[PDB]
Amino acid sequence: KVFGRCELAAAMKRHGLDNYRGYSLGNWVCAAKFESNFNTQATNRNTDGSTDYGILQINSRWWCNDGRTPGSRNLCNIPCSALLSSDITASVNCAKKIVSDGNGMNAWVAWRNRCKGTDVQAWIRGCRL
Ligand SMILES: [Cl-]
Ligand SMILES: [Cl-]
Ligand SMILES: [Cl-]
Ligand SMILES: [Cl-]
Ligand SMILES: [Cl-]
Ligand SMILES: [Cl-]
Ligand SMILES: [Cl-]
Ligand SMILES: [Cl-]
Ligand SMILES: [Cl-]
Ligand SMILES: [Cl-]
Ligand SMILES: [Cl-]
Ligand SMILES: [Cl-]
Ligand SMILES: [N+]
Ligand SMILES: [N+]
Ligand code: NA
Ligand code: NA
Ligand code: NA
Ligand code: NA
Ligand code: NA
Repeated sequence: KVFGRCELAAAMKRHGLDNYRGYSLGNWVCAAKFESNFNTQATNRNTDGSTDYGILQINSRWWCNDGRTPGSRNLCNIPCSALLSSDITASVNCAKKIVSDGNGMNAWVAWRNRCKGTDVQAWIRGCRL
């Protein structure tokens, strides 16, 4: 599924991501924009052989099982495919774990490089939330 911007904002809020660990909703929408362009089915292979899955490009090195990332963990206790669903529940639950791991949203390199410090409220501006 390719979400609309306000549609994704609403779904993220529904699932308790808004202000989670102090990160406003626009931070999360911005991260999703640059990780996946709001496409739940996005996948990307990393140099290390891990793969990133879903709207927040959650990595199989630590967070999910895909059966083909040697030496990896599955700390969200989910198949990586669950992260591609039109329903964002599994991505949101796993993101909450990731952002609580110590480095906040810096876990998402694209957030650090493209969202951090910017006017992230623009990503939710206009939305009925
Ligand atoms: Cl929109
Ligand atoms: Cl957009
Ligand atoms: Cl915001
Ligand atoms: Cl894996
Ligand atoms: Cl694996
Ligand atoms: Cl393969
Ligand atoms: Cl493996
Ligand atoms: Cl594990
Ligand atoms: Cl699995
Ligand atoms: Cl959803
Ligand atoms: Cl933080
Ligand atoms: Cl940018
Ligand atoms: N919010
Ligand atoms: N990785
Ligand atoms: Na689509
Ligand atoms: Na992989
Ligand atoms: Na894994
Ligand atoms: Na894969
Ligand atoms: Na999901």
